[PDB]
This record gives sequence, C-alpha cells and structure tokens, in this order.
Amino acid sequence: DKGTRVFKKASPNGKLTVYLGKRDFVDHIDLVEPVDGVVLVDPEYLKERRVYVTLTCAFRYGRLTFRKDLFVANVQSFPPAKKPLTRLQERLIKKLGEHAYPFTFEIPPNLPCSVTLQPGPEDTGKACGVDYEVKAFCAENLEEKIHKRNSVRLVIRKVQYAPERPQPTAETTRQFLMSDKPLHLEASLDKEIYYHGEPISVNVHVTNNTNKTVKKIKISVRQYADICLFNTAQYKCPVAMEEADDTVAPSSTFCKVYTLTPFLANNREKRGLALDGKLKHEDTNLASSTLLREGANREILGIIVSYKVKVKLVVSRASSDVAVELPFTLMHPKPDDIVFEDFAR
Repeated sequence: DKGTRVFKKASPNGKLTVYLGKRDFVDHIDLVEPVDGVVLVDPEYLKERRVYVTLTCAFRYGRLTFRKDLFVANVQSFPPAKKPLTRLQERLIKKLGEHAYPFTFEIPPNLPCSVTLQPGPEDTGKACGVDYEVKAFCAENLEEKIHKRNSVRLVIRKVQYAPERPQPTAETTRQFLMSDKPLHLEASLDKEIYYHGEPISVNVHVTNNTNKTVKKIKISVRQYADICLFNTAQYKCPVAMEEADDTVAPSSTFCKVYTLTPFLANNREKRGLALDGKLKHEDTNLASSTLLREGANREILGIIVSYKVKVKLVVSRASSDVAVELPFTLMHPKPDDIVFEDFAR
C-alpha cells in the first residue's frame, strides 16, 4: 500500500532542498525515464545567487585516481529562465511553497548504466564504476566554484531494463575420452532474459556414448566483467553454483533441469565483482548485462558486464572436465498525497 513517495535530501545549511520522484530511473533501450525534480529554495539566503541543477554521469577509478564525464547536462530551476512540467512536479511544487521550482533532465539512451566494481579489500585502489549524480547548488553562474555547504548531491542510478521478447538456442559439445564414440553434451536456458532474483533453469542433456562415466555435474552462473577505461582488465567470477552428484553411465542418456538464481546477497565478499550500486545500500544488485547497441563505442561504457551459465561434467577419464557455457541477459525488473523519505544515498 501507501501513496506517492518523494525523496528529499537537503544541503548542509538546510537552506536548499531537492525532491525527486525516485532514486533509480529505468532505461528502456530506446528511451530513459525522465529525471523530474523540484528544488525548495530560500530567497533570503540566495541574494543574487541563482539555483542550478546538474546531472552528471561519469566513470571513476580509484577511491581520486581518475574520472571522466560521459555526460553532463545543466538547468537553472531558479530564477525560472520552456518545458511542459511533470505531473508529480506540479502536484509537489504546490503543496510545498511559492519557493519551489522544477528542473527536468532526459538521459541519453546510449549512456552506460549505473555500475560499480567492488574489489579488494586488498586491491582497494583497483575499484571503479559509472555513477549518476544530481547536484543542486546556490551559485551566481554555473561556472563558479561550488560550496559544500549550500549544495546538495543525490546519487541516482540508471538501471537497464529489457522486455522479454517472447530459441533461445542450445549449446553443444562432443568429446572423446579414450573412446570410440563421443560424450555428446548440450544444454540450454529457458528464457533469454532474466531479471534480478528471477531464477534460471538449465536443461542439461547428456548422451554419453563413451564407456567412461560422469561422476558429477556442476552448474554455475559466471559474471564476466570487463573494464574498458583507465585500466583494461578482465573479471570472471561465479555468482551461482550447484554441485550435483548426478551421474551419467556408459552408453546412456541423461537429461535433467537444474535451477540457479544468482543473488548478490550470497557473493557479498567477492574479489572483483560488478554491482549496480554500492555494496553498502541494500538495494544494490549484481550489475545488469550491458547492452551493446550494434555500433557503439564500448570504451565509453567503462564496464561491460555479461553473464553466462556454465555446465561442467566431471568424467573419470581420475577426473576430466567437459562443459559448455550458455550466454544470457540479466536485466533489472520492470516498474495519494505524498510521503517524504530521505534520499539517503
């Protein structure tokens, strides 16, 4: 239940506040939910000093050791210098004061989504990510040097969403182990797109024509993360794992459907892992697979996350391994009065 929640976060001196409809904004491949906000000022404090809002999207790396704005947009909510104005904006600006003015941002569809790479605590400096910060300040011109005091910043996320477009084709392998015939293996995934929490199922089909036998099958979801800026580097990492002692006898056919569901919740103390937020905030999940809009500069994306499901067989040969991986997309789930909460982030 409930009715419409608004997030607020006022600058230190409190003589400036900012209200947003939400903390995360969904990217729909072609269109990104707009950033519609309100900003409570105070004519007193603001003599001839105006109030601007900025939406910056920048890749960082360090703790700083490197930054890079992939995108920046500014507005001067006040003094109100077109725009048709949001539904919530109005509704809000009214029940707020005469000293409330709106600000609106549209985020370019091809921007990298919010993602941060948790590393360390040893390699603490090799940590990075792509963040979105909405900043509202009291300056005379948006070229001036900012004051922590009379300025507030909100770290909002761009989350990637992809509607289920209802193969996905299976993957195959066939090997020989001092055998006359192969150990033809092949699995496939149910959906082609899975959301966070949504559970993956892999149909494993084994046609062992070998005289050898499979001692066990290990199913896992691996998160491959690639850093593309400031420090090229590869990150493999299992985030799901089912080790079943199911066996496949000689000249026999196996076939079973395993089910894995990758939760950050488990892997909370992993080496290099891609999250879609800070490991602190209990709304952070494993970064979503990044969209590779055919013909797009990947460097500009900072981190390229992708997931695959690996099905490994442990034949006796004592111990030999046969397997195949299955690619798949991991997306972010699809979406009275007021009720104020602290942005807190």
